Amino acid sequence: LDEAQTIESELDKQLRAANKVTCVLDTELTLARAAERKAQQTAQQGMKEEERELSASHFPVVTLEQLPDIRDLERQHERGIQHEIERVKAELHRLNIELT
Amino acid sequence: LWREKINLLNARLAEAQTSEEQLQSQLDLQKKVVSDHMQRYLQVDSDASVAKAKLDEAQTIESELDKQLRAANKVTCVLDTELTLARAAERKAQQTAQQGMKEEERELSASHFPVVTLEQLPDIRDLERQHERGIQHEIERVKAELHRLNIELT
Repeated sequence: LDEAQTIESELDKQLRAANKVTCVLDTELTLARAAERKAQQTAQQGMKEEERELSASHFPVVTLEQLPDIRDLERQHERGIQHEIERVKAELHRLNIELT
Repeated sequence: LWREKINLLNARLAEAQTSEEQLQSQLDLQKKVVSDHMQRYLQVDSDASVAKAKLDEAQTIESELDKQLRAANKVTCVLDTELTLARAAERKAQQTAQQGMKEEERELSASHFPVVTLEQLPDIRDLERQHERGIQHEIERVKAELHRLNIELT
């Protein structure tokens, strides 16, 4: 019985190590699931296939390791599209000026 | 902000670890008490009857304490994970904060950039790049104006 109690202590220590692993991964997976459902909701807006391939152009393909970077990559690509939009606007108004 | 978070999580983690260690100490003492009351039950209103009663009570308390320890383990790990994230970010924050600045440059940057709360502390890393976007656009615009004035100079 004493030996069984010692083995119980050993098994308890092993179970506690497993518990630490489980809880760390639990925190990580809770955050991951929250963020994934957030992104899915933002993606539920839906794209036509034409729109999907149109967006596939000029947009970056970003991996999991760069997951923090895709957030600001969205906004930096938005800034680039802003540059292009406002530049063609700058040319377009001058085109209208010359048209008149 | 990382140092603040780190200190808070340090205190919380330390107290949780102390409580968990006390739980483990009680569990092991229950095991020792089981062994001792078993020996008393062997070698001694008699002492043996009291030893038997205390042995059963100690086993029940052992189960209670084991389950309490199992439950208490998780919170310590959550606190430790948060603290690890805070420390990992704090090292880079310290490194990037000390790069070098005049107090005048500190006034310049502080008066332009937001003060940050803890929830905005994760947001500060993304806010750096975001603010850099607009600052870059302004840099290029003022650069174009500078080139125009250079043409005027010529």
